[PDB]
Amino acid sequence: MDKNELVQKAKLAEQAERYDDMAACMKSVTEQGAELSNEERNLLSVAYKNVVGARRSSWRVVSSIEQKTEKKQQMAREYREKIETELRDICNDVLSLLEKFLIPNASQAESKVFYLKMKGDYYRYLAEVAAGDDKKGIVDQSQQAYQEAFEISKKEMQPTHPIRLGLALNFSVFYYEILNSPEKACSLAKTAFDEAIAELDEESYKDSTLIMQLLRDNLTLWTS
Amino acid sequence: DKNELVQKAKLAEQAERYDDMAACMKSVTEQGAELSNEERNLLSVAYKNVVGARRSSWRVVSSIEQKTEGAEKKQQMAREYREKIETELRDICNDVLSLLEKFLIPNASQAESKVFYLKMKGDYYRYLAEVAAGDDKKGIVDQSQQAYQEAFEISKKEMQPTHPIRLGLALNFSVFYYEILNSPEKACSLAKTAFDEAIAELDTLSEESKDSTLIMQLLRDNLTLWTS
Repeated sequence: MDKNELVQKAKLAEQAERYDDMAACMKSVTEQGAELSNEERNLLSVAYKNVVGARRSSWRVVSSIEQKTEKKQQMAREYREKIETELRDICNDVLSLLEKFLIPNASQAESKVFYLKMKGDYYRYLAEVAAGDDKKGIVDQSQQAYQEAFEISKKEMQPTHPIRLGLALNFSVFYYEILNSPEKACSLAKTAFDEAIAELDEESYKDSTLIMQLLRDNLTLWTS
Repeated sequence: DKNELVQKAKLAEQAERYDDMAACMKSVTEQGAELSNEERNLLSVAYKNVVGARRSSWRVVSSIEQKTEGAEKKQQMAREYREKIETELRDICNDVLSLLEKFLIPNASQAESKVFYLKMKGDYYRYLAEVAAGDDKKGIVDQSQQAYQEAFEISKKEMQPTHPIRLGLALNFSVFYYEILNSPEKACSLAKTAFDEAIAELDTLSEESKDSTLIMQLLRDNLTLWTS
């Protein structure tokens, strides 16, 4: 199967809302070893976001039910654990694609930042589901991926770039939800918003302004 | 225990993991005891979502296949993906249909249950008809129609016109006539008379069962849609 066939299949899969299929297609495309285009990496990103997202959403419902409770608790525990291993296997899939192919072949700063954010995101999803000794090590890998991406984005992208903004958003969420550092989360979110607002005049600014809206909503929610 | 499987099913439902939910309720059904009303609805909801994901996907890919004139390679791809999805959908329908034949219908000890399961048999043959190849289609359509018809006979004799399962059967059977049999006049008459019969006996509507009035509204929405 050549790359272009796989990418068209991935697009079919997307429209069918069959994201496992979509992920498998873009996994195999990535494994060919050629640097992905903007379109291709966005398809890889959307595919796995939906694949992991389903498990994350399920995990939240079941872990909550486990808290709100008997023999029902052991069942809810075991089901959470089943969902967790699915979730970990997906995260590790993505993370090894990032290490073996995506990050090394990333020829541009934009790309490097995109993939490092992605590395931060997927370690963060592991962090959500980690406990015991492992968690501190998982959280630090997330934070280092984000931090490197954060530095590169500050140096080489404008404040209104959607990838720079998107990074600010996710990194702020990392601080609030994983590190429980509300003040760092807010200051990071506020400066990203403010620096973007100050930028006068964005070429295709629909995505950028959407993230700005999400940044401010987070600020409103976190400030009571 | 049956009870543990049912609690797992409910947990799967909460997680929106419907394949798990379906697997649980399948094995409960396979224990051979008549399902409670709660268990019946869990099975139905489970498979509705399992089969529905494929139906929805099938409709998207089928639409793309027909809307692409130029690219013969893109059509061939869409076709092969349609067929992949079809075999998934057929296996689901066949599992449900075998559960209905082996366990659910023969053990149905009330008219309410038998109509429900017969309607369900009609629905899943209908879903097979949606995706059926020209040759096998006529036979699959007849199995769908016979299931619905028997369900329709029993509901007419045993159930009140305002009963949600009677109304629901009228809705689906009218949809069968319109979409599978291309018989809009039959579809409309079936829908109109079920609506009118419900309206005539509004006094015999029990306090528990909105459901009835929601389905009546759906019936009349189809009438006005199909009349235009």
